[PDB]
Amino acid sequence: LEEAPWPPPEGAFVGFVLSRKEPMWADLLALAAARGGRVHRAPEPYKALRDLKEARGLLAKDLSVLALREGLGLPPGDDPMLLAYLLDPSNTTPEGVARRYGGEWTEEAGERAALSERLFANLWGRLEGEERLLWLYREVERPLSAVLAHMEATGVRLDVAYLRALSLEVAEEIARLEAEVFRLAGHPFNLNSRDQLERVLFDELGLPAIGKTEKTGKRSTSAAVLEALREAHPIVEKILQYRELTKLKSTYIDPLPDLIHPRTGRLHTRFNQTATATGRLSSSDPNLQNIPVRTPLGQRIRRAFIAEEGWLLVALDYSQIELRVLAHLSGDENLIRVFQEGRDIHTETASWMFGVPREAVDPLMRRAAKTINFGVLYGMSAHRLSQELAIPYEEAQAFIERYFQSFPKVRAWIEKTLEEGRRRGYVETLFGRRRYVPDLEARVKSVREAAERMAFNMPVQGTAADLMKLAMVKLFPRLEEMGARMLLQVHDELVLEAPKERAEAVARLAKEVMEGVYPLAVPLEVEVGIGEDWLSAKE
DNA sequence: GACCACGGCGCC
DNA sequence: AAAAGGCGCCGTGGTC
Ligand SMILES: C#Cc1ccc(C#Cc2cn([C@H]3C[C@H](O)[C@@H](COP(=O)(O)OP(=O)(O)OP(=O)(O)O)O3)c(=O)[nH]c2=O)cc1
Ligand SMILES: [Mg+2]
Ligand SMILES: [Mg+2]
Ligand SMILES: [Mg+2]
Repeated sequence: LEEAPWPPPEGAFVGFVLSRKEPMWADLLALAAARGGRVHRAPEPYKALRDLKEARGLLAKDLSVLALREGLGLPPGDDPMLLAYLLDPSNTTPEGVARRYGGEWTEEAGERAALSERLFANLWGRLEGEERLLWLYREVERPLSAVLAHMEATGVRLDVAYLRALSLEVAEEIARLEAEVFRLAGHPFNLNSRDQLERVLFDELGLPAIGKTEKTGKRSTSAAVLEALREAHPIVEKILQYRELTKLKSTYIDPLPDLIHPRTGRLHTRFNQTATATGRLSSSDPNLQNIPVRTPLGQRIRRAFIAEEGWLLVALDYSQIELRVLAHLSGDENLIRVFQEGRDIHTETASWMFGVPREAVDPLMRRAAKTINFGVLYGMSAHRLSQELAIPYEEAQAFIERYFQSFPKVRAWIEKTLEEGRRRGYVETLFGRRRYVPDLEARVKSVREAAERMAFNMPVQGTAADLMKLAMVKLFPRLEEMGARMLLQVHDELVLEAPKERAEAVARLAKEVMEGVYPLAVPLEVEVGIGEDWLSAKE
């Protein structure tokens, strides 16, 4: 390429180098742009940012996030990563995409700029003819990246002093548990070490081993194994409680408070847009899509996520979402009838599980049933079901049989989906998002059958993902106009932040936009709650 | 210090 | 553990 002076022309492709991967924390080391066999390198990267109309290139969102941090409204535009991911969602890294589509991901801004332009040309040409993938790029993914940038740069408030106080309390409980565990073992050991614990449990206490680990074939000490051993020795229960507290303390209570950004006073995750096989987003550094909620200590941690003073959080969550999608994809009359009648599959399974009438099902009962409902849908074995519910094997077998016989077309849809996946080599969502599954043709049954479960799940989980993404795209401009904020997406859930005076109107609006995102053969319902913290905002 | 495979486990 | 699918992070034991 030929060196030309900064600034580049309009529509040029950017390349930039960060001191670290997280845009909210990085120093902008270098910045460059490329167009028309020219490369323009910027003397002063930060000042050079004021010269761009949009971030166009590999990882566009990240530079946009950094620009937003510095008070610059630089929106992300075309990004070759998005094109590659739509062509084949195994395209997840710039290193991989470069190797596959025509260059090398280096550590130099100018080469990265030239690389962005080359890759965009090639990938765009491969997208020609693919009208449905084109529709997803222009109407969903590309504008979505703008929305995600604003979400990352805005972040979410955390009650730091609360978490610190909670730490000290949980530290003391952990000490009680480990001390009791050592007493029962007769000696101390590293309780955090599953190799040491296995020896204690199965060699010293002579407990029966239940299962083996995958790669190394050791005797498993997982929660499920321990659960099976709960009656066998008093140490087991203590170990389960220890596992829960230390998981929560080391993963959330201790690290979160140290991640508060000095400028914003808030927590800033990254919303990774090309990271899953199904079209879901992922969240990292920190992951805020896996904040605890299910156990009492977990709920206490979730409370730490709060609104700015004078504002309220609004949480909206699609009802039974993948079941609704499955009703649309499969066309099962019975399943459609369920939703047109306003019924609840989770609640109904809960009624069976606990042996109570539908009217007498508490939220806890309904929620334990959700894990059962999807486990079965996506292929859980009778054996596992019987062990999870502590019922006889043949009772678990019966539940699974009735489950599919009551929704007769679901199995037909699965069979069609797999058949089509064998011929084409890929499966797709309602909007044409593809996932390649070559192992549908594998000659080893266990491999083929795992491939099959991956394959028929993808259209369902992926269609739900498409709907959520499209809804964020439609919702975002409305919120800006109302002076409200989009903070987090947790798969089928959105968390917003609204001025207290408008929290209610924002809630109503958001609900309507999400339920009407894309009319199906069944209604989409959204549960919405409002509160001063994340826990109270989901009731 | 930084990486890794692994088992394990938090959320959807 | 197990014929659920999809993620990212943690500590240990280990290397470099
Ligand atoms: C307390 C509690 C609690 C919270 C969440 C779950 C869960 C879940 C799962 C969700 N999913 C998919 C299908 C779900 O429809 C989708 C969204 O999860 P989620 O919002 O929790 O459930 P869903 O929408 O079906 O019902 P909802 O309670 O009406 O929201 O993610 C799974 O594939 N497997 C699961 O185990 C289980 C218990
Ligand atoms: Mg839901
Ligand atoms: Mg949800
Ligand atoms: Mg170490």
